[PDB]
Amino acid sequence: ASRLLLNNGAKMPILGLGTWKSPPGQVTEAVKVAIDVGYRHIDCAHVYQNENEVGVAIQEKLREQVVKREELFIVSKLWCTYHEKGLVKGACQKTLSDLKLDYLDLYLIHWPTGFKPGKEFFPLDESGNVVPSDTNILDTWAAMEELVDEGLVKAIGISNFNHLQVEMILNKPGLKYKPAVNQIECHPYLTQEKLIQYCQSKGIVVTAYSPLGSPDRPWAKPEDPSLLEDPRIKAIAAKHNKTTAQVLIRFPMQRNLVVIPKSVTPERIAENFKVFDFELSSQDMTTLLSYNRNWRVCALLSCTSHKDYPFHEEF
Ligand SMILES: NC(=O)c1ccc[n+]([C@@H]2O[C@H](COP(=O)([O-])OP(=O)(O)OC[C@H]3O[C@@H](n4cnc5c(N)ncnc54)[C@H](OP(=O)(O)O)[C@@H]3O)[C@@H](O)[C@H]2O)c1
Ligand SMILES: O=C(O)Cn1c(=O)n(Cc2ccc(Br)cc2F)c(=O)c2ccc(Cl)cc21
Repeated sequence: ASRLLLNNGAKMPILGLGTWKSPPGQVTEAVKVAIDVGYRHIDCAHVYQNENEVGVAIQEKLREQVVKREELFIVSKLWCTYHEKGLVKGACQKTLSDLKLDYLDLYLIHWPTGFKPGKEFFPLDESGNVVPSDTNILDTWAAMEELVDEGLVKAIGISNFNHLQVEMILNKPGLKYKPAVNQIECHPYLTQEKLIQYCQSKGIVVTAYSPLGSPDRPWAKPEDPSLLEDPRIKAIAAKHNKTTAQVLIRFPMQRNLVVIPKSVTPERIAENFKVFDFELSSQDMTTLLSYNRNWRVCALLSCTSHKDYPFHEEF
């Protein structure tokens, strides 16, 4: 297909519209044009602060007529603030409320990373770091096995999230459910060859976030790296009379992956979905993998002393 095989027998589309960065002012149009175009998969979250407006679009595309609930794939996540098994529960409730649906297709633990509950989405040190939470990897996994049992969510998994932390959850006693998917970032400057064959190896599904390198990331500086604007990628894209975003987007798909591109911009929603027409050669595939600088983009660093920090091993 256009559509990978979940452990829960279900069928996830290869391509979806990301929704991180997308103001409440741009996100209903973005989603309704993605639907008229053809994306049936979307990636939301409660942090994005836009879910409610993602929803109404879905809602009027449904009730207008273009799509059926069945044929959707909505994905969302658990904030760091309700790793509390007692609180996992409400977290899926007001998101499903937000969304205006009665179920969700795949639910994520947003981070390996527990922080202390209150209003603030990121409670800070008094000096540098996040105020963590005593909460627990596999004991939070359970609070959402519970969510499947109760009907709320058809399937379940992890965001980003290393070999260690994965390999814990399937060694958990009493293990009722398997993670479906491991949402990680990937792109040409981290290819992550080796948790290619752990994640997936042995045997869960990978969704590549930030496929374009994310150049509207709040910590937006560098001076330097620039996947959209890179000389040697530009030429791949020229060869296929396609664009670089296209080449970028095709790239995870072709490694057995799932891609969530974001844009709010109707032009490039409709454009970003235009990627089934070409196959990258064996050489672009070799090359765009030779580009691996090990270079993280989501990265956050007032959380770095926290025990469950994804990015402290190599895979
Ligand atoms: N679990 C996680 O921690 C996590 C973290 C990061 C990302 N994700 C998810 O994955 C999705 C994708 O990542 P992203 O938001 O990080 O970054 P991204 O999709 O790689 O990059 C977003 C930016 O690329 C620009 N763009 C997109 N298509 C383009 C095109 N054809 N030509 C030129 N520019 C284009 C967009 O412009 P405009 O949008 O300004 O038009 C936008 O600001 C997110 O929306 C999010 O839901 C998950
Ligand atoms: O979480 C997301 O999907 C997107 N996203 C993100 O990626 N990080 C980085 C980050 C946060 C916490 C930890 Br722990 C590690 C990290 F590196 C953010 O700070 C972030 C901030 C606000 C919102 Cl609305 C989304 C964000």
